[PDB]
Amino acid sequence: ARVLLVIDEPHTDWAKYFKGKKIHGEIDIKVEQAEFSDLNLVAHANGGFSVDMEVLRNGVKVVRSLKPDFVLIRQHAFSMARNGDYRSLVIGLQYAGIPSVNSLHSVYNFCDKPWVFAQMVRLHKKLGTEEFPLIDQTFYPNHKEMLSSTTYPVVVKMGHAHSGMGKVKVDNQHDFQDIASVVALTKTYATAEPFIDAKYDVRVQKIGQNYKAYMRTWKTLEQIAMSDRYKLWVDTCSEIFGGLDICAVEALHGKDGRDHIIEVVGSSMPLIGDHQDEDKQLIVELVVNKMTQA
Amino acid sequence: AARVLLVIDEPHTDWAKYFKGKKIHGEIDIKVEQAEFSDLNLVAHANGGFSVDMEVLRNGVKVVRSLKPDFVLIRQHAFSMARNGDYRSLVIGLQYAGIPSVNSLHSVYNFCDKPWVFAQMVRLHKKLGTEEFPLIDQTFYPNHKEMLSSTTYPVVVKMGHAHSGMGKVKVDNQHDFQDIASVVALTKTYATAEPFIDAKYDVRVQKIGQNYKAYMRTWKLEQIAMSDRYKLWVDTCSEIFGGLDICAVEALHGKDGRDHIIEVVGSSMPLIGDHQDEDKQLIVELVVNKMTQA
Amino acid sequence: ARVLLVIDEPHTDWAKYFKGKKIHGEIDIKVEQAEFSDLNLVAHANGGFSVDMEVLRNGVKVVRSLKPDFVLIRQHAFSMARNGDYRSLVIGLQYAGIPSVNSLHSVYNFCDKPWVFAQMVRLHKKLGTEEFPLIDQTFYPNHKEMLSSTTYPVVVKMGHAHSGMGKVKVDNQHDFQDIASVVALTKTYATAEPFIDAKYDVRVQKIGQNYKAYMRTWKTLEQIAMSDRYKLWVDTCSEIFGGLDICAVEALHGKDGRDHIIEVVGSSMPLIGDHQDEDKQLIVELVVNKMTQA
Amino acid sequence: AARVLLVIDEPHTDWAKYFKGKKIHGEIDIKVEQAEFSDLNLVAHANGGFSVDMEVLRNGVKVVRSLKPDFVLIRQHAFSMARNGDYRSLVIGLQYAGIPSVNSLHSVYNFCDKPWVFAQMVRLHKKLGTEEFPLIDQTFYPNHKEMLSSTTYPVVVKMGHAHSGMGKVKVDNQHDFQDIASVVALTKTYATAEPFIDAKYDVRVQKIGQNYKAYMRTWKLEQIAMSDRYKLWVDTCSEIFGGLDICAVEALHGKDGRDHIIEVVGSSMPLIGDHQDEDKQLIVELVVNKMTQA
Ligand SMILES: Nc1ncnc2c1ncn2[C@@H]1O[C@H](COP(=O)(O)OP(=O)(O)OP(=O)(O)O)[C@@H](O)[C@H]1O
Ligand SMILES: Nc1ncnc2c1ncn2[C@@H]1O[C@H](COP(=O)(O)OP(=O)(O)OP(=O)(O)O)[C@@H](O)[C@H]1O
Ligand SMILES: Nc1ncnc2c1ncn2[C@@H]1O[C@H](COP(=O)(O)OP(=O)(O)OP(=O)(O)O)[C@@H](O)[C@H]1O
Ligand SMILES: Nc1ncnc2c1ncn2[C@@H]1O[C@H](COP(=O)(O)OP(=O)(O)OP(=O)(O)O)[C@@H](O)[C@H]1O
Ligand SMILES: [Ca+2]
Ligand SMILES: [Ca+2]
Ligand SMILES: [Ca+2]
Ligand SMILES: [Ca+2]
Repeated sequence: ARVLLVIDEPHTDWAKYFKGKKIHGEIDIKVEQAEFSDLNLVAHANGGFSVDMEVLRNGVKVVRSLKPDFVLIRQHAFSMARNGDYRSLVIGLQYAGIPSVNSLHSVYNFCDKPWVFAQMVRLHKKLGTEEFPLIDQTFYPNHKEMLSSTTYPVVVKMGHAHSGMGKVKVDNQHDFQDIASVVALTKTYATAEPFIDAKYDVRVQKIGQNYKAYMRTWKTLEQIAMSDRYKLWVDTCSEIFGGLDICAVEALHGKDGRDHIIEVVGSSMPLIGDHQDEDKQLIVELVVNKMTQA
Repeated sequence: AARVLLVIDEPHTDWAKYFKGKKIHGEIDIKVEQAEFSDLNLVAHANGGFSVDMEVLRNGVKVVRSLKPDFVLIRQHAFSMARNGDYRSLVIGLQYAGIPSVNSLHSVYNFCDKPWVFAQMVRLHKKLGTEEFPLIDQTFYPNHKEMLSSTTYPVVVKMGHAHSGMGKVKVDNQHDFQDIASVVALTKTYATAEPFIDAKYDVRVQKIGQNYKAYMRTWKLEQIAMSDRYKLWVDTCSEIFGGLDICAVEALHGKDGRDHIIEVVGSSMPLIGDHQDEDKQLIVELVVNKMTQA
Repeated sequence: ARVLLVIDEPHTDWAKYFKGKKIHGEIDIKVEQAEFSDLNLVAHANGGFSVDMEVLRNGVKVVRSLKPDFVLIRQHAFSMARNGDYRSLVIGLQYAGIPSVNSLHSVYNFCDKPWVFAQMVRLHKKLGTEEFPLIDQTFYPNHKEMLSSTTYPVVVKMGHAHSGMGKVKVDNQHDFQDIASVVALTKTYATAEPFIDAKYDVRVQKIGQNYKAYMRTWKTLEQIAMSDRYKLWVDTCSEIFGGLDICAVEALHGKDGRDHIIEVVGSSMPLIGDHQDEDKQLIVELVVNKMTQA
Repeated sequence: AARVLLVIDEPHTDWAKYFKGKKIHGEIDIKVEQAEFSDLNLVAHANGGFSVDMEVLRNGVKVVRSLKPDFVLIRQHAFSMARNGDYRSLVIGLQYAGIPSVNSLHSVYNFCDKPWVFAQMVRLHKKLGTEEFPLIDQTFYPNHKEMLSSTTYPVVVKMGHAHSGMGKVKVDNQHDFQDIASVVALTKTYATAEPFIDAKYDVRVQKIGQNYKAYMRTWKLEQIAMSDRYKLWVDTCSEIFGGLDICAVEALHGKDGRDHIIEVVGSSMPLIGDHQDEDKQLIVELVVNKMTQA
């Protein structure tokens, strides 16, 4: 039986979602699940390797080792918040040669938001604003370059973090200077972009060959029909770093009728709307299909 | 043989000139070496041996001068959470070597966490009461997780340990407070929140040895007469951590007539007003007296 | 009833050890226990404050808040190992004005081993080697000063860590250089001291007015009679940073008959030998006595 | 108008002199700006605008020169875990700005974690086999907790990501391995362990564009003829991360006749031997050709 390690929080019972799924209608799939914080590993160039997972057995913490044949990463591999760095585990998994969704290569390169955004910048130069309306954004390697903004208000996004973390709205120059000094204390990079007075925002997702668009109506659901414009946004983004099996594009719709793409997320993208259960099943088949190629 | 005094301060002030002619016991001369924390390193041995190394430029080449200070005057901040502002190990090394200092190395070390210093002031307020020691209301958060709200707005949030306005922001409402806490998380350190004071002017009461002065500066200059009120503020504060030879107390004077003590500063306090020259001579006198005792 | 917060691992049931103890034979003591990693807090200058403890209730993680009237710290407040920094909690407790054993002031100043060692260096200059045989040791603020050792082998101790962590034996110059480069990666201070070929080592402890000496026979019990020589070692060390209620002195006995004091530990000192249960009871009375003064 | 080339390298080499006279399409001139990572900063905008700022000394004052490179040649390491050796955000910024480079910014970024690079070599060994690609046996540890033992001694432990011998130690036995792991914990990063090779000599096979050279250096120099064996090592490695215009493979030759590939280097590879001058001209040629394509 093939062993699948799924790195996600306990809320979703992936074992139950993969129950009965087989590779070539004959080989069974054993699902192992845990969060990055409860994992460790050792990998050898000769191919030998082990993944150690801390779990609870009869009220006591124990370590059980496994050897995944495949991995599904649903959690962020990196966050500049304390204790949120698991890049070394991603490196170890690649070192062990274990296949993954999304690919370990893409997961590693997704560990710096501005690095991913740089990929969108290139796509925007290539496609033009009409087809790919990337929001204006400025990147500062560190606080020394954060002197001013030519327009206000702007949204400052500090380092690499998720779920609203490290993000603030700045209304004037004096406050921008105060915020830049806070960036100094984070000792990392930051970006600034025009604040969009949004009527609503839109997220276009792509799991395998399945698409869905959702309208979400400052720091914040109804589904909407896919359009070829939306399809292009996510299709082109899904091509970076060798290809993203699970990804989505976030855009803000201004009260002036303009769209502004502000981010592309990877295999850790949250499932939203009234069809989350369906999305999990779609993820299962994609994983199953990917595992079949081995 | 002359007694060597190391002054840690920027070059602007020529302490050698100010100490020129000064003698210990009217016979022993004083040799003045001066450098900034960034130009220093050292090695100390439990047996008493040590060397304070000063990096200097010679014939366009980086060379090192080895000194054995008999005493040290510290005029720069020993710590800042901004990149490369950490000189705590030098303070540790100077104490390891047993070198006497102004202010004391013990107090300098304990002054490296603003809230730790504020904690002493909290104790003094509990003891003396509001009328005599009007300490501003303040809240300490070990980390961003406890920053949920503020009973009153606007507030001034001060992040970690930093100087010259760095990491200090004015928050006007609850939602903004939340966004600011999401950024505190990127600093990975503590923070405090205190009521924003609509000040009419702020006052700073300084004490150098036995010389007192008071200055009035009217959101981030006139000398005024000392009062027994002011004298009590600085006399009380000057006693913490075994005693501060040089220190000052900063208080904001609200428009409703209330005073709010917001900070106590050590030997790094900047010299201000039309008596800076006199203050420097006063420091010279204080140090020579401290040096005489050894 | 007075609330006592004991910060220690779960192995010891402090509630059971404090069961029945009363202040003035009438006031009861409610014992709360948890580790630094499961705690957080908020403190206000006006005296208001809360300590939040994460615990498990029916298999789920919950937060219950308390307001300790006193604290007993049996765990290290700082370790440079990942996620081992709880200095901000110690700062918060002092900010809230909560009494402790050992004192919060001493616990804070014990967060840098070389800073504590500097205190022993001063005691050695004062008492002399015959009475206080402090081991030779060299302090490096950073790796740039770690060039060589005049004798080998030596023991290199990196940064601030416990239970053998960060400590290695270096036999020659080339290896010393390799180790110094490792120090560069820790980006912190380090010390080097002669390697003692020890017949055995000795630890002299002092809990309140109770003393005990233990012989422990490279990186490693039988009790031994207190002597006035041993008593002097711990008595003098127990006086630093305003006084240590719980502390011990570690010394190595060379095969050449010389003793070498290498460290002084605080209220987190481990209980050893066949009288640990007794030591816990002695700790209880000291705490009870200390609490009675409030 | 001339095309601007920014060379990131130490001053020792005068790339302006080597590029002097070179022209793109025989008509367009090349302007050479040169600086070290430590002297650079930048700001990049999604709209294409950007500025690479070079700090320089003018009339004894620190001033900034703003440049807009059309291409960049990177000859220095972009990352080191030693204090202030982190220039990853500059690499991110140069890509954000869309500036073409040698080696590619993508490969430079992915080369910032030695084991991540080694993981690619692991893959190549699995594919080509030992006879053609003799990759040394190596073990990857995400952190110190998994470092428990080594099947064979002595071993060479390499900590985190650093250069010029930094963080690399030779361990001769099990107990020492444990002590070394206790220090890895202070580095708070990953480490690898590989068999110590009792080498007779080591070889480095380099590839600059289409020019190959091989050098023999006989525990931490003669040119030899290229072989199809050597050509295959560097040709294979030169293909990772989309292709390496400049790279080299380091292999240790054991006394038992076995070869052990221990490392692949990128555009920062030092120039060695009696053909350094020629190698520089070869790099000039390679860059001019890459610049011609734009
Ligand atoms: N330029 C902007 N103008 C207006 N609102 C913005 C802007 N950027 C972000 N926001 C708001 O802030 C929210 C959070 O920001 P964003 O989506 O960039 O970060 P995040 O959700 O923390 O990122 P991650 O996907 O890593 O979790 C957005 O969903 C949106 O409501
Ligand atoms: N609660 C407050 N209300 C209004 N203004 C404040 C308040 N706290 C600080 N300020 C203003 O900010 C200025 C600087 O803040 P503060 O003195 O606390 O820090 P700092 O100057 O950065 O510290 P340091 O003295 O270390 O350099 C004060 O002089 C005052 O003008
Ligand atoms: N100079 C030395 N010579 C020989 N052995 C030494 C020396 N220093 C330490 N050791 C050995 O290493 C052990 C651990 O070192 P040490 O006691 O200094 O650190 P630790 O126990 O990690 O400190 P902590 O008390 O913070 O837990 C000692 O108990 C002793 O066996
Ligand atoms: N397994 C090994 N056995 C014996 N010697 C080794 C081994 N690994 C490395 N060395 C020696 O150490 C030298 C330097 O190590 P290595 O090239 O791995 O790192 P480095 O030079 O620090 O890295 P970089 O190339 O980034 O600067 C090698 O040239 C070789 O002489
Ligand atoms: Ca988002
Ligand atoms: Ca101030
Ligand atoms: Ca010890
Ligand atoms: Ca090398």
